Amino acid sequence: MSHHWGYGKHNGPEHWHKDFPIAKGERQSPVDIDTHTAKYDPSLKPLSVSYDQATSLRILNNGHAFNVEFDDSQDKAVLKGGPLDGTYRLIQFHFHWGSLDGQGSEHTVDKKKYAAELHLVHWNTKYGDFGKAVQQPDGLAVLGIFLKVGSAKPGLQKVVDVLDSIKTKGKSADFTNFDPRGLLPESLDYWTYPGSLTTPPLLECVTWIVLKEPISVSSEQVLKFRKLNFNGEGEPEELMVDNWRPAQPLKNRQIKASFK
Ligand SMILES: [Zn+2]
Repeated sequence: MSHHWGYGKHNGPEHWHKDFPIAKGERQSPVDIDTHTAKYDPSLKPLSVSYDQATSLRILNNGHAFNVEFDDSQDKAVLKGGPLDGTYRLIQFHFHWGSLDGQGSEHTVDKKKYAAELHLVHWNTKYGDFGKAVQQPDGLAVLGIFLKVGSAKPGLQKVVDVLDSIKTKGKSADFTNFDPRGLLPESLDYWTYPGSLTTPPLLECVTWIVLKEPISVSSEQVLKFRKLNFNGEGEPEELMVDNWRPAQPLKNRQIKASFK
């Protein structure tokens, strides 16, 4: 039901729903947006992004995606807007990329749909424990930045350069002195909705902040993301693409967008 295609089991995993008792509730997908099904929220205090002090450490490929870890022993990469439930520091981020240039980003706004997206994960520091944040509806906060193909993104070059060295899962690479400022789009608009299974356990600990301004990346850049593998080294070649699940009906998604 409601699953003609699912990332995992071809027509949607049944065992998943029966393995997680919490399936008693309603949530599968992180978000699903419609211009009509989205409610604007007042010009409350914007999201203060302070990651000029962000210190990247390492980049790692773990089968389903490739993550770059930042240090948060101090308030290096900080994100907090007005009324919220904590300060969410940046710990890592990864990119989404669909096999076809007209899919992959997810978070489809009525008719939207992009080939790629940048997903930055922030963790609520006031509980001093990432797993504790996972056990909280507001425990995490993530930034979703759509990627559109066209003009090249000079700031993206850094990660594109190292993609070939993180091709297969299991291997790691040093990735220090990275600045996320080079990833900034033009307009800073966003949607804000708590997301589901965007985490190991089937729960809604994530707060999705999806930017309405997609960044411009070039074909040469996006093509190199398609060079990554799900497999490890010395394993049957598979291309790290899509890695996303179809969006869900009003059966537990209603969108809000807090901006002037
Ligand atoms: Zn993601």
